[PDB]
Amino acid sequence: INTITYDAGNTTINKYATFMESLRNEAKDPSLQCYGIPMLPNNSSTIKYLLVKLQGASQKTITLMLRRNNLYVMGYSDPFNGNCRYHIFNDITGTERTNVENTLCSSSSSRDAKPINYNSLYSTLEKKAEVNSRSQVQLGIQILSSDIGKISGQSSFTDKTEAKFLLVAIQMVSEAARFKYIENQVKTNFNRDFSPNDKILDLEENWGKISTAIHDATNGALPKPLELKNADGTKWIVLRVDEIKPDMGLLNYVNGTCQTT
Ligand SMILES: *[C@@H]1O[C@H](CO)[C@@H](O)[C@H](O)[C@H]1NC(C)=O
Repeated sequence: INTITYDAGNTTINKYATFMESLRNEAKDPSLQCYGIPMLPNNSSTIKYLLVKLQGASQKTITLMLRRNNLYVMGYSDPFNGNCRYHIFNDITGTERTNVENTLCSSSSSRDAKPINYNSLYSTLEKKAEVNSRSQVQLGIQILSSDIGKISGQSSFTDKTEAKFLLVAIQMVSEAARFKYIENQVKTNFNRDFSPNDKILDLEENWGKISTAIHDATNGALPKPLELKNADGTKWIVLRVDEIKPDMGLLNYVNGTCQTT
């Protein structure tokens, strides 16, 4: 397993761009692409996971563990009282839950559990964060850095604080890797807090559908119109791969053959 590192507390646009490229390159199957967009591996690859080590306020760190097959965050660890403190979502099942603990903490000599007492669905995180929608949760570099400090090394924090941290980190790491559009929103707003627009949220919700549509396209034509949203919330109807391609960073794994270029 490899670790991609990113210091959100002392950074620049160009450093975040490099981080995104590194994350995409570690996540993707080296051999799979459709229409020149790299695709994630199936769930039976030899290297199943990846670590993303984030640094933030007061140089405190959190490590995210991501599944390569779909880039979902499985849990995170923080240095706490000399221990690898591992936090896993409450629906991560049996032996994979064992694997997440062992993967997060392998080089560490001591560990302690602090479970995430909920699952990773956006609806769940929004409920825990006490917001109507993650549209209401500002994103940004400084926010990410500060949120890291509210969790890492802290003996106590509320589920709300955690869920807001997770909304920010999941979108700025996994969703940004999946979507160049979302990466570009971060970079455009690099020096400020921003409210994610309707296109960010819509892309996040439709990644699977988009990945299927692109994979199953013949000579660039999507089998059915894809109903998405523009940045200002208006309806965006996509008919061909080239219309959506510039927004894509990674495709979800989809079995079968596709036009690779
Ligand atoms: C960021 O890091 C650079 C290089 O180590 C350092 O010179 C600078 O003071 C840091 N920025 C701040 C204000 O933390």
